Amino acid sequence: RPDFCLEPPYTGPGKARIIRYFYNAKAGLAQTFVYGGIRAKRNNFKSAEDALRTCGGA
Repeated sequence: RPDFCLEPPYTGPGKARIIRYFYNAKAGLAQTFVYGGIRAKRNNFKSAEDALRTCGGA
């Protein structure tokens, strides 16, 4: 699994409130979180399906 997949979600320093997805490795599912619009970490997807294809595991 890529190393970032186990990291908590990162809103970042931006003031926007955009709904993104992170891989929740303990649930084994994607979850939404609020993203501030800049300086993303890599556990940050535009869709559940992208989160699972990247981080769901072989």
